[PDB]
Amino acid sequence: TTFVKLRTKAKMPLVGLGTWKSPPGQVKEAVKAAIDAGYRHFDCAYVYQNESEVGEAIQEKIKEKAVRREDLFIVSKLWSTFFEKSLMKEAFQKTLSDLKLDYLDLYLIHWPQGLQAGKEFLPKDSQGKVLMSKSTFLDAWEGMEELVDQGLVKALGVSNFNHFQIERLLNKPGLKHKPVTNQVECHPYLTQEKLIQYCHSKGIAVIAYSPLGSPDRPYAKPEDPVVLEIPKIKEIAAKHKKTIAQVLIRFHVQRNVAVIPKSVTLSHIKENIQVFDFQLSEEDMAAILSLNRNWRACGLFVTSDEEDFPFHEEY
Ligand SMILES: NC(=O)c1ccc[n+]([C@@H]2O[C@H](COP(=O)([O-])OP(=O)(O)OC[C@H]3O[C@@H](n4cnc5c(N)ncnc54)[C@H](OP(=O)(O)O)[C@@H]3O)[C@@H](O)[C@H]2O)c1
Repeated sequence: TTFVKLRTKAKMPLVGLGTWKSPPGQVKEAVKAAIDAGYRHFDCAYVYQNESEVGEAIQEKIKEKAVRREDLFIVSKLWSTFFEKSLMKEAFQKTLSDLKLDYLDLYLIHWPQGLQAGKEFLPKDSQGKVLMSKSTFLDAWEGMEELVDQGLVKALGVSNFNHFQIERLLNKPGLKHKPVTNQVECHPYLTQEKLIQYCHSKGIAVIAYSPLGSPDRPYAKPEDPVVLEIPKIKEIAAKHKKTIAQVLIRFHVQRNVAVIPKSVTLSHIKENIQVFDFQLSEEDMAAILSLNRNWRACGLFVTSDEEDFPFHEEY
C-alpha cells in the first residue's frame, strides 16, 4: 500500500523526500528528520551538489540503528554532460562516493538531451547558446547497464522522457536492462494521464516531482498557475481534515505513482508523509483530474529546438 512494486519486484516507497534546491547542511538535517518521520525513499542528483550532505545523514541514521540500508530506496541521476561512458563512470563513482553507499537502488537519466562535456552543467558558447553533446541517452544507457551487471545499481530509469523516447529505449538493439521508472513533473495542472497509462502498461513506474508546483523555483512569474492555491484542493482538504499539500501528495499515491515532495522545513517534512490515513473519493479524484491544462514549470526550455527535446509531443 505504501509502495509500488517495480518490474524487478523491488518495492519503491510511494512517498519520498525530494532534494533539489535544498541548501547544504539544511539537507542533512532534512534527511535526518525525514528518516525519523518514516521516509525511506530519497531523491538526490549530481547536479544538486548536495549528495555529500544526504550521504552524511543516511550514514548517521544507519550507524544509530534507526534504519537498515536494505529498507532505504536511494535514487540519484546521471547529468547530461556525462553521457560518454568514461565520464559517466567518473560521475557515478563521485555520486556513490558522496552518498557513502555501496549501491544505488535506482539510477536515472536526468534529462534526455546530452550536453557538451566540461566543468559547466549548462555549457554555453560566447553568444550564450547552450552546447549539446554527440552522445545520446541510448549511449548513456549502454554505459549505465554495466553498473547493474556490476551490482552498483539495482535498477535503471529515466526522467523527463516522453513515450516515443521510452519506446526507442525499449527497442534499442541489444538492450539489457529495461527502464523501471520515469520521473516526471506531475500535479493537477499537469496530471500526465496518457504518460502514466503508457508507463504502467510497459512495466514502468512513475515518480512525480513538483507535486506542490515547485514554488521555490527561481523563475516563477505572477502569471503562472499556482498549484498550492487551487480552489477545489482547499475544499477536498477541509473535507478530509488534511492540508492542501497533503491532498496534492495523496493525489499521486492513490494513483500508485510515487511522489517526492521537497522540503527542508521540519513541519512540512512530517506533514508530507501523513498521507496513508485517508482516501480521496472517486468524485474528488475526477475533480482533481479535470484540472489538467498541460502546464509545466520544470525542464531545460532553452534547448527546445535541439534534437532530443521531449516536451514537443503530446505525451
Ligand atoms: N528534472 C527532474 O528530474 C527533477 C526536476 C525537479 C525536481 N526533481 C526532484 O523532485 C523534487 C520535488 O520538486 P520541487 O523541489 O521542484 O518542488 P515541490 O516539491 O513541489 O515543492 C517544494 C516547495 O514546497 C515547499 N513545501 C514543501 N512541503 C510543503 C508543505 N507541506 N506546505 C507548504 N509548502 C511546502 C518547500 O519549502 P520547504 O522546503 O520550506 O518546505 C519548497 O519550497 C525535487 O526536490 C527533486 O528531488 C526532479
